[PDB]
Amino acid sequence: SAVMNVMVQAAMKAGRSLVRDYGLQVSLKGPADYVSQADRKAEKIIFNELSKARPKFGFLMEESEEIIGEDSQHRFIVDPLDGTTNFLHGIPFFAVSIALESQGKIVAGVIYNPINDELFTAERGSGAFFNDRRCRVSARRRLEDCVIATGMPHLPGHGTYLIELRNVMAEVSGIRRFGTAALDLAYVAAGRTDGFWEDNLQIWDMAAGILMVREAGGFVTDKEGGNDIFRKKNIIAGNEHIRIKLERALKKGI
Amino acid sequence: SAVMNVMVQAAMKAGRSLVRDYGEVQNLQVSLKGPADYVSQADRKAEKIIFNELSKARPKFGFLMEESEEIIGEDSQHRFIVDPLDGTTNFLHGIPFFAVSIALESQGKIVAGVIYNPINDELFTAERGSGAFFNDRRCRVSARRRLEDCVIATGMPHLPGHGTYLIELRNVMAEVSGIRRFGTAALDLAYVAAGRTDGFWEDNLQIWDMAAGILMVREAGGFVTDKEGGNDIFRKKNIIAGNEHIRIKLERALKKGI
Ligand SMILES: [Mg+2]
Ligand SMILES: [Mg+2]
Ligand SMILES: [Mg+2]
Repeated sequence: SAVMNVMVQAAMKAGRSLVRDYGLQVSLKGPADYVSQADRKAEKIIFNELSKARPKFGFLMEESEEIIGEDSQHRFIVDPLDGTTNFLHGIPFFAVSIALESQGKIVAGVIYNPINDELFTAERGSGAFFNDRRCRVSARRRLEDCVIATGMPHLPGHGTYLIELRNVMAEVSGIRRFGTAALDLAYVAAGRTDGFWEDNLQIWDMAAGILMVREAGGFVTDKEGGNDIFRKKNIIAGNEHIRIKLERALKKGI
Repeated sequence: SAVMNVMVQAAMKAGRSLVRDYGEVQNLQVSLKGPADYVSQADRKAEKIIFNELSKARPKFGFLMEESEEIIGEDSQHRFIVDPLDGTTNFLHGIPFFAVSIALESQGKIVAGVIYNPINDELFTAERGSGAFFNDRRCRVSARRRLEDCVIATGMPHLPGHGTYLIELRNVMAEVSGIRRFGTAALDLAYVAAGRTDGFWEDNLQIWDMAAGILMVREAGGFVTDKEGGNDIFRKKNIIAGNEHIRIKLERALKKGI
């Protein structure tokens, strides 16, 4: 669609800015929670580019106050830099994430890793794509064959998290913690990891990636197996078999 | 030096092979060496390329290579130590964090190291006494002095020692701005050497996983110990790496409650 094209172009322009900045006025928004000039410039670019094409739409953006659109039915949801801490450390693993929400549903999503030039896209009913080729969740059925990605609390819920990690670690070929959220969901949708779980995530961390995984033939629930992801701010994602096995592993001993 | 030049060229040629194979993973024969411990045709071809290049250059040197039997050199005092693919599980899953690692051991000491991530074209090199380099520019460990500012990389057991690991992780997780688990060993050490992470710890690593990386971190102004703070790394098969401040605070955090 035209709107997907506009989203893709905004993400890639912001991504090129991030790549220039990668090769900065940092501040703390909260404990271990960073924002830099790179995030701010990416978000300006995305706001300006999307505005030129769909001036009627609303904007929910990580780094600035929400903008209400003239068209009450549509808003872009923007993470201008998923993996800020990675970026600031020179860890070449981070992404731009843009979703479109129409009448309370996520209908388009773009996640772009500009370091590796990896473009993940999905529209409601279109399937997931990686660099213009269809992609799907992995077909693994046993946890012992799987690599599972995770997000960790650092510097609330550490004890519960460590129970979950214990249960999953005992059963899988690998755990990964890359430091992103959107890109981790894209990696599940593209079959690069077999599943993902995390808590304390914002709407912009997850919106594009939830759609991606679902369009890729996978399943996404909150940590309780329900569909209250944005309110609960937690997630389990994977193919039908792995998602349920993860949900079971996560609850053992809780 | 001549020998670093040869090592770099071997690593980069292997790296080119790996990038080629990375585009066609499903056509690679893959076997288990142990629970969750994979080797593929890509590892073996990388190793072939490295052996073919290095042995041409130094035919009397020994080779200690992950995927094949050790070759005792006719020169008893020198051997290459090779991990032809650091991050095999990542590689097989299409995850872009993996590296080739080559070190040179002379008279029991590691004297040169190359770690190359061919996806991102990241070349880390060091020779004993001469400092660490990242893509032809000097690099160095980070300047961070407090855990709360740090990102610490870790390696896990998966599919012995899980409980002890979870104590260590609990202790570090409570103190830092971030934990990372990338799925490599050599490349993690290179990231500490270049100041991209602030520290690293892991157990059950082999000589080829760490030889080049230990030199890298030391030449980058950092410090590397076993988990008890000594220098028995290859025997104990464990490691803590970081700048002087962070490595000691990690060692203390790892022992709390044990
Ligand atoms: Mg962000
Ligand atoms: Mg956030
Ligand atoms: Mg290997």
